[PDB]
Parts: sequence; C-alpha cells; structure tokens
Amino acid sequence: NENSDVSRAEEFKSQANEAFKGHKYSSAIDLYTKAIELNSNNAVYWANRAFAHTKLEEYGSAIQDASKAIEVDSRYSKGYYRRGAAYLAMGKFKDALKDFQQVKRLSPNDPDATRKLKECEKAVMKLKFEEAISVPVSERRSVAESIDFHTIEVEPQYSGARIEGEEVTLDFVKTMMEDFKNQKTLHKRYAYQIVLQTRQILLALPSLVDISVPHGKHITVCGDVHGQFYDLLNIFELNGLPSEENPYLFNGDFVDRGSFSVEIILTLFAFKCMCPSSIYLARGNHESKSMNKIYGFEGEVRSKLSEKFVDLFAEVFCYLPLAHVINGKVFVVHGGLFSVDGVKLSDIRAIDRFCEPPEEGLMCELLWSDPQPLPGRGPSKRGVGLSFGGDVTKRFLQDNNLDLLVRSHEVKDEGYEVEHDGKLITVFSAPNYCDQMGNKGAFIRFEAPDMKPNIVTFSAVPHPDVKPMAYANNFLRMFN
Ligand SMILES: [Cl-]
Ligand SMILES: [Mn+2]
Ligand SMILES: [Mn+2]
Repeated sequence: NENSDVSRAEEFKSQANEAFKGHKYSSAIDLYTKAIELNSNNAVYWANRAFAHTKLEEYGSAIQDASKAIEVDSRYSKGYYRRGAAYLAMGKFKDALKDFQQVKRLSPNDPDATRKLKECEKAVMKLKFEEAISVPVSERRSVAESIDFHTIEVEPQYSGARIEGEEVTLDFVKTMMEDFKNQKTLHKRYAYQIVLQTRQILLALPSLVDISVPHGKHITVCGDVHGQFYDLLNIFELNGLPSEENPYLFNGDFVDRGSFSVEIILTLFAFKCMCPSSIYLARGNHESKSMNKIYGFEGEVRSKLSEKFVDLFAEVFCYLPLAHVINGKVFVVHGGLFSVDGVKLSDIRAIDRFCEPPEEGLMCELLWSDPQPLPGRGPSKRGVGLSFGGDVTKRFLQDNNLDLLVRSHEVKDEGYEVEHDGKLITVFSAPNYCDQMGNKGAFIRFEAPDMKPNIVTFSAVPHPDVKPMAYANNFLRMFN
C-alpha cells in the first residue's frame, strides 16, 4: 500500500513549523501527527514532534517520538539528540550521556557533538558524587537544630526590612515585598526567622488540609507561579493581599524555572507566618530536591541566601501538605489522581509525606499526573506519573462526596481549562511562562456557600532583565 502522500504531509510539516515559530506547541504537535499519519518513514517528522513535546515539558512523549525517529533512520543524529535533550531536561543524565555518545559517533569531527559529550561526562560523575552522599531527609538532623535565628547579628548598615520581635507583621511583609520588587535583599536573620517559623506551622498540618470558608466569605485558588515574582505582585494588586478576610491557596510549584523564586517563597512563607489562615501552600513537583537542584531554586538560594538554606528549604518543602479540600466540596491537588481506584480522603490525609516524592505511590501520582480527554488511564506524557480520564475524576469525586477537582501542573493558553465535563479545572498563574509562552495566567475565586468557581484571567507584567533559568543547571540552560 503506497498510500502515503508526501506533498500533503510536507504541507502539515510547514504548518507545524509555523506554529512552532509562534510557540503554539500543541497545534504543532497536532500538525506533526497529521504529517506523520500521511508519512511515517520521515524521521524529521518524529524528531520535530519530539522537539515540540519537550517544549511543553512532555518528556515521555518526547522520548517515545525520538525513539521512533531513531527506528526510522539509524544514522539520523538529530533523533538521538532530541531524545538526549528530553532525558537531560528531566534529569536523566546517564541516558542523556548514552544518546550524546551516539550523536558524536555519527558526526565524528563536529565540535558541538564532542562538546556536549564532554559536558554530559562531567555531569554524570558530578551526579555520581551527589547520589553517593544522598541521605533521606527524615534520617538527618534538621537545619533548625544547628541554627537559632536570634544568634544572627544584623550589621547596622543593613537597609532592608527588619522583623522586630518574634511576630511577622503586615508592615514587614509590605516592606519586604517592596524591597524584593526593587531587587533588594533580605537579611539572613529574617530569612531564617521566616523559614524556621514556617517549618513549625507546616509540620503540624495533615497531608490533606480541610479549608473552611464560612457563609459569605471567599478564597482564591492559584496555580503554578514558578518564581515569577512580579506576576505574583500583579495577582495581589488585582485581587488583594493575603489576609484572614482574603485568603489564598497556592497549588504548589512556587519556585524553579523562573528567576525570582527566592522572593516568591519568602513572600508566601512570610504571609503564612503572619496569619496562617491567610494563605495555604500545597506542594508541587518542583518543591523537591530532585527538581530544585537543576531547575533554578537551589542555585538561586546559593546566590542570594547561603548554602544551609538549601537543605532547610528542602526540609520545609517536605513538610508541605499534599492536598486541600475547600468546604468539603472542592478538591485541590497539584498534579491529579491515581492509578488505582477507591482512594478516599483519609488515605491522602494519612500519607507520610515527610520525604522526597518517590517514583511510586500516591504521593508521586498526585504530584505528577495529568488529565486526558478520553476515559480510562494511560501512560504519562511526562514519563512520570500517569494520565487519567474523566471517569477517574467522576468516580473519585462521587466516592468522596466532592463536587469539583481543581489542579495545576500544566500550562494553559488562557491560564485555565475546564475538562472532564466540568468536573476538573486546571488553573495556572504564571502568565507568559518562561518569558516565551505568551499565555495568560488565571486564578479562581470561590465564594461560599454555593462555591461557584469564578475564574479570573490576567496577563504578564514587566520585570527586570533576569532571564529564566538564570540560576538553573548550566547544561539545561544551553538547550530549548
Ligand atoms: Cl511542573
Ligand atoms: Mn507542576
Ligand atoms: Mn508547573
């Protein structure tokens, strides 16, 4: 059957490349799929759809597409290049080393092939040391055990904000945010005060927090912000600062990727210190030593804070709750649902969350999952977690007497998308993601008692000339 039309397939490829130039990666993937359907022996099509997949952080789909590209042409170096870029993007340095070994073997005198190979060799042995000294955080002394914040002297020439006494006050938070806005810094004493007080608050919280919004009051659910501090300031300017009267739920992924991650996490933690009922912080996948070590937050901390804040921030992130339930009706996780059925809220509440997210179990799945339009389950596009359909959402909701599922974790054009017949809503509060996506951000206000989700969208604001991934892993920087 010679029924493949190369002309129509090349028409789809150019259309997909045009959508690629315009950062319309989902449309590009669709057009590459149509191109592949009409011609599956062109490895360039597979490599391009893989490239578009990595742009959407769909690294599993990327690896699979690049693998089919390699299957088509053994000597197509761009297939191995794309697969290794996807592996490198998700931290699998050894697999990246394999694919970049192959990339050099094909083009043997190309300077960049040997360069990326020597780069990956340095990275894998560096990772060998890092992995050899890896110890579970629950078997380690807390940083709080060896640092009392009252002991830290503040030199009189420090011009930034000061916490007088034990209490974090709204006046200090406003001064801290204005200093952060002008690219100033907070003293180590007050950073330690904030983070150590936050450690106290979070460790006494269950893994699933029941949030009670009484009759007539409201709450704002926010999605990923990934270190875009100036868009966080925009959210607060458009919707009001966190307060007992105007509470916030931030659905994980506060840091990494964006280059103002320290300022966000210090602002969010301080608001929690000031009035705990004024803000609720769920955990994301990027509140993890695995992610922060390579995606910017850890390097941002080492630059603006010190090296002990790295372990302290990791420990505090391990204490973050995994989920929230608003008025016993609205279920808010970051990632999604699970590979098994019959999971009740009691199961989530009882999770021993004080560890780095494993590669298996309820914790990993609720932090990494994505919804799919078709019913059922399927392999994760990210290679971590799973894809769950509308039947999974509906069963979980009726099983738990819940009305709605709210989640984030995935970028959206308008900052939101309603799926699963109005039972799942993705919310994403990082507009113009990575300074290149061009999307709007969004947040959802919930007013009691009827709990109708009032979605509000917003656009990005300017910020100082600090490029994304600035403090991130060097090798991950020189791609995209
Ligand atoms: Cl993410
Ligand atoms: Mn996420
Ligand atoms: Mn995210």
